Amino acid sequence: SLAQFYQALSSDNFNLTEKLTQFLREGKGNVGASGNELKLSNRQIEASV
Repeated sequence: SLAQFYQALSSDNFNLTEKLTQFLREGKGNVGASGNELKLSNRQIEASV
């Protein structure tokens, strides 16, 4: 489960659905670290694990 995996990260943790809603409301976004990241690039959403 991606939400649980992101919430359980020791170094950089974040709430998946809250961040998704926030990045959808405004056309910018970048959270997490390299390898475990959620971002808005151009007009598309990318989630890397």
